[PDB]
Parts: sequence; C-alpha cells; structure tokens
Amino acid sequence: PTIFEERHLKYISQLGKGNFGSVELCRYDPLGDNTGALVAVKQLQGPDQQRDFQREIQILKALHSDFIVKYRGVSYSLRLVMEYLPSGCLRDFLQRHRARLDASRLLLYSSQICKGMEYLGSRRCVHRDLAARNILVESEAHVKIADFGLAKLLPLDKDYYVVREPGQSPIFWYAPESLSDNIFSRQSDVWSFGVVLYELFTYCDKSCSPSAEFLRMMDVPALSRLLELLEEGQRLPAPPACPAEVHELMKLCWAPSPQDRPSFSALGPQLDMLWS
Ligand SMILES: *C(=N)N[C@H]1CCc2ccc(-c3ncnc4[nH]cc(-c5ccccc5)c34)cc21
Repeated sequence: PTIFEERHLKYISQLGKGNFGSVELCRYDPLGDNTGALVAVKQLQGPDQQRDFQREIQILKALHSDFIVKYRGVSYSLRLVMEYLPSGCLRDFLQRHRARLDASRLLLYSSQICKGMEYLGSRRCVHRDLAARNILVESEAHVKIADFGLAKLLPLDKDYYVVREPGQSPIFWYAPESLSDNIFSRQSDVWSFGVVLYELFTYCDKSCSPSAEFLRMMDVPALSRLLELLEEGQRLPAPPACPAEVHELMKLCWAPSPQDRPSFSALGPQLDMLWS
C-alpha cells in the first residue's frame, strides 16, 4: 500500500506552496468512482532540491508517532503521499474555534506537540519550521506536527548544524543563534516551541501575532532590529488572560543561550502537570 500509481491520484485542490514545492489535496481513487480516500500530496516544482526532497521522504517514512503526520507512501521520487487531516492546521482552527476552546484544551495541544518534539529529538531530527500553521488538527482533542520540508538529521557526533545562507521563513519564530549565525539544533526548536505556546495562548489572533507584535515592539534592517530587541532581553508579552505558569514556560523556552533552555523531555512533565 506504500506505492501510489500516478494515474489513480485525482487532483482536487491546492493545500499549500513552499520554497520550491507544492502540497495538493488529491483523492487516491483506483476504482475511478470518487469513493477513494483523500490524501495530501507533496511534489517539487534542481539536483540539490531533488536530494533534499528524497531526504525529507526518508525522514518522514522513519517517523512513527501519534503526534507526527503520517507518511503513506510515494508515487514515482516524484510525489510524497501523506494522510489528509480535513480540520486543517492549528492556526486556522484556533481562530475559528476560539470561543469553544479553554486553557485546559490549549495545554493538551501543547503537551501533544511537546511529545511529538521529544520524539523527533530522540530521532536526532531538527524540525526547523515549528509554527501553528505547521501543526495539524486530527480531531478537537488531537494535534500532529507537519511540514518536514526543512527538517534535518543531526550526525551522531554533532548536536547542531550551520546553514550557508540565511533562512527564508518569516523571522519571528527563529532563535537568536539562528538569526545571528544560522545555527540550528534541538534547542532552537525549543525556542520556536515557545513561540508556538504564544500562538496557542493568543488563539492565533492576527492582531497580536508574533509578526504583528514584534513589528510593533521594533538605517538598520528588520532582521538586525529583531536580533537587537531579543539581545536586550525584550520578548513577546504574555497573551491576554494567559495563565502565569504558561507565560513562565514560554520565557524559559526563550532563554538567550540554547544550553539554558529546557529540553522537550523537561517541558513535557511540566505541561502535563499544568494540564492536570
Ligand atoms: C494552515 N492553514 N496550514 C496550511 C498551510 C500550508 C499547508 C499545507 C498542507 C496542509 C495540510 N492540511 C491537511 N492535511 C495535511 N496533511 C499533510 C499536510 C502538510 C504537508 C506538508 C506541509 C504541511 C502540511 C496537510 C495545511 C497547510
């Protein structure tokens, strides 16, 4: 079942557009009667790009967690086939359901994302793009981490990596060491996780989003302006009505030095205690 024939993948619509890729909603319909299952299909639109896409497929196929989007297979590598979660990403879900979801529910999502991240860390996988737009909703009480387009495996003898060119992602989720020196690690994923906790507790309201709020708080360019703000110790403010303990955890995720941030394994029990 891990080999999907191209002729049987029926295009429905666009789910997203990446760096040099796209994700489409397709129906895998071998019977041709519209009764087949819906799937999310990623494809490249370059020899390095092809190598990186094959790397992504190999990473996702080797991840088995209730908190990581499921790999289904490949089509010939021409396309990466994943499960489709019709509730879509957490960012939009929170905006739609804000008046229904309480602090307990946000802590449950936080705990699930943390468990997914502890698991990725155990596989020596740096995600590099953790954000509420990349977290999917399986059900009202179950979320999963998605978007492995920038994920990288750490070699056995090195706990970080350096990128030659600065990143192309919206800058507001990057750890200071990534902004300054293009260094990524499981500890920079912890920094981004703190921003995801911020997103959850603001219900992804656009008016106090990481972009809107950092830009408001901010000749010198935006990247350098953000790095200056962060280096001064300025941070995103506690979301409206945020539990104090939750804001304290965000601040720990945003410790200036990566070695001072808590690990996902240390955050996990703290989030579970707050949820209980
Ligand atoms: C929120 N609006 N999230 C969007 C932004 C981009 C994008 C792409 C794909 C999905 C998506 N939705 C449902 N089911 C999915 N299964 C896998 C993916 C996926 C694949 C690659 C990167 C991210 C997400 C799914 C949602 C959104």
